[PDB]
Amino acid sequence: QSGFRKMAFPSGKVEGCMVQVTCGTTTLNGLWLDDVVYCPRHVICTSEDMLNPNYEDLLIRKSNHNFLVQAGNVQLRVIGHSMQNCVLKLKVDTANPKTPKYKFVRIQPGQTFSVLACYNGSPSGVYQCAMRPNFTIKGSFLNGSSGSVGFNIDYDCVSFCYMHHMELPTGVHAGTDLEGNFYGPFVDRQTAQAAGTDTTITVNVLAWLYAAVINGDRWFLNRFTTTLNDFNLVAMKYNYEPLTQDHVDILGPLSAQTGIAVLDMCASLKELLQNGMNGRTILGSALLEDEFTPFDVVRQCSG
Amino acid sequence: QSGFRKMAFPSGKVEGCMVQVTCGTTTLNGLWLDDVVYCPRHVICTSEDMLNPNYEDLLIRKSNHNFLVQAGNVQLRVIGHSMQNCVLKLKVDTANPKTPKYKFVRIQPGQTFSVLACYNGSPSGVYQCAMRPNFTIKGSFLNGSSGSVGFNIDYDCVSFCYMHHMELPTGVHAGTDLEGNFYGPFVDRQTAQAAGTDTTITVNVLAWLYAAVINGDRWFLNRFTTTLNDFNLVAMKYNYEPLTQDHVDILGPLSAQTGIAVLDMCASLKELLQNGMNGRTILGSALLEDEFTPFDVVRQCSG
Ligand SMILES: *C(=N)[C@H](C[C@@H]1CCNC1=O)NC(=O)[C@@H]1[C@@H]2[C@H](CN1C(=O)[C@@H](NC(=O)C(F)(F)F)C(C)(C)C)C2(C)C
Ligand SMILES: *C(=N)[C@H](C[C@@H]1CCNC1=O)NC(=O)[C@@H]1[C@@H]2[C@H](CN1C(=O)[C@@H](NC(=O)C(F)(F)F)C(C)(C)C)C2(C)C
Repeated sequence: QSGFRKMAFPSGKVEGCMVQVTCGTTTLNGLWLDDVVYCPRHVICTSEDMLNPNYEDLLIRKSNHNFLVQAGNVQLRVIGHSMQNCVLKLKVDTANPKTPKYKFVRIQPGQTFSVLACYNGSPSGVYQCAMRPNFTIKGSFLNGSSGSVGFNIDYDCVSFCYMHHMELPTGVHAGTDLEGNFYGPFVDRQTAQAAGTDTTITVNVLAWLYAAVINGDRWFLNRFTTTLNDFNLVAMKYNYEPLTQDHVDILGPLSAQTGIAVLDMCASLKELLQNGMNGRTILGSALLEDEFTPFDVVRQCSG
Repeated sequence: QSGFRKMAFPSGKVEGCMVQVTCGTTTLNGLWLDDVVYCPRHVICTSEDMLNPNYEDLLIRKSNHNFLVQAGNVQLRVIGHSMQNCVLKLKVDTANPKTPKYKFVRIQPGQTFSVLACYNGSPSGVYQCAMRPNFTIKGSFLNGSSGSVGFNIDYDCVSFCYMHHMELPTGVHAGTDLEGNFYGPFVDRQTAQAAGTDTTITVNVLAWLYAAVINGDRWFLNRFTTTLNDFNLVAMKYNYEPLTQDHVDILGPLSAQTGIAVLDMCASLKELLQNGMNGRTILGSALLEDEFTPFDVVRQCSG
């Protein structure tokens, strides 16, 4: 409302990195940077292996010739392979001439990133996601989507933070950083696993209330202030993450761009949690939105 | 197969086309396809020209060298110019080597597309939009955003459908097709203009209810049916667009897939409007979503 919506990074730099990886009858997406392809290690599994894989043993059994990597029409010859945690690394005969400036970063719950959904190494769609407090993401992922990556771009530098591995029974998604470390208490085995009970990202809700004010949505503002302690007692009651002093400092700018003190805005949110929204919406939403970071609000508004 | 998200097309093919166009102190974006840069003609207005510009009189006073066109840090030499409706076409000395397979299409209200928001010829972010029934879009556009484009990329062809020109007093946006013809009764003049009252895109709400069913949710169905006439008589009391026999025909495939007759889903929507969601959500929304088309739903849930 008044010009504020979920925005993904332009995906071009990542599009030029997606490849298809095939091991026997198992196909998924790979990330091609320089002369290495990164993909989920579960590509080395047949359907039955996935039910209870011995990744050490399945990798000893494989050779370079067991991996087919396709970049558009061109087969890349695999000349080496290794595992790092839950990602397979395939050394190829050819460095990606579209490799962007990049790094691998591991993000914290509450942080947002752009997902390039891919199938058969072909980019399909882009959308914004937040790492939930329970380490899941609310993605849109079908069969063959594994190896799709999540990223942020700063100037010309792509920061890769997510590689897609699996779908939990609630329909939410679990994955790794690009070093193959899982976000959350999940394993790359087709076995009964479940998302923990989710919590709301308090600092992101406050950020979005700041976005509402900057966009002229002020009905929820009030004369009242509060303390972290009273507010955190409300937060806890309503399955909201504790608000930390560090969260307040991060919101500092917006507290000035709007001249409303975080603990002043905390009074609005407490009131909204206690008394609800009263038929009114905020930036077009009837729900309190927690998938915009303070950075995201500034990026989109002040940017 | 439970996750559903507003998903944009991967933007790489359009990113390679975005340039900066400057005339005097006025800078905005251009679309560089082969040896032509397409941009809003209002780049040739000064501060003084905004209320009642005569574009024919402003343009005839310009030389090729008055147009500064920048592709990254490379200056493109303008060797020609013409005006077509509200678009300027700048002939440059260099065909864009990144030109994708493209066409120009004029869309109807209800149609969706991806927007690549740009500033100074630099892509900023990508989001999904729909042409509203009142010929506006609910975009997120700031100063310098004019000449940002809307597109689809069904089947490796980029279809350019929108070029951004202006913001209306309610915060909605107005622009042209790539032939420079405005969507709606708008003019590229800082004259008192206002969006017509807007309506909800009924065929799209129904598509998204079909999406909810495909992804395993049916709580909102009921034992009733409706005539098309009775559906429209109720829906228009909630500011919904009339549903046409064309709309019913368009929903046929989604009807067939789910086993829910179009007019039975219509009966469900009539009850949804009457009752609200009673604390429930549909694909994570507390509101009825109208910016997914029947075609978008088949894209994301299947192909
Ligand atoms: C990668 N190509 C897919 C992506 C999945 C498929 C549908 N939606 C997605 O996001 N990854 C998998 O199929 C992984 C893979 C085996 C099983 N699996 C799952 O995602 C399964 N989920 C789980 O087993 C659970 F619940 F533990 F998360 C499935 C039931 C097929 C959705 C491996 C190795 C974990
Ligand atoms: C292109 N760079 C901008 C994009 C605008 C700026 C703010 N948000 C946007 O979408 N285009 C313009 O500034 C156009 C341009 C003169 C004025 N204008 C407007 O968008 C203005 N609005 C209108 O005149 C109105 F209400 F009629 F739509 C403005 C008040 C600056 C928002 C011209 C030639 C229309």
